[PDB]
Amino acid sequence: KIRLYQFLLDLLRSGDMKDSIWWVDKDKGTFQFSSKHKEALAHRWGIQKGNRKKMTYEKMARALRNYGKTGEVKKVKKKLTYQFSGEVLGR
DNA sequence: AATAAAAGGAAGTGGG
DNA sequence: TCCCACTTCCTTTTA
Repeated sequence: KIRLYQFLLDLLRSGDMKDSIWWVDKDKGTFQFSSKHKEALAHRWGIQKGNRKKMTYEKMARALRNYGKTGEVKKVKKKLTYQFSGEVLGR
């Protein structure tokens, strides 16, 4: 199945959930979730994965934090903002 | 208090 | 066996 970072990058490219997620500086790979509309995006991630429970933004971001050590996605010190690595953006 | 973002340890599930 | 790539649950901290 698709990886979470790929699911998010694909959404940013397609623009299908523009009210839930957007680029801040696409050249840097920084992106931000909507405070009010992020749960709809989390729900879609869980359904795409076929998970047993409803996905929440909280559980999705728990998974996002695990990328910090390996580098695919890092938290930025701005509200609801993260950053893809150069490798993820190229690949 | 009410709300919310950010955090991570620990254990469970998937598909190798 | 035992890691992958999360998922789920619970509790804490800060604003």
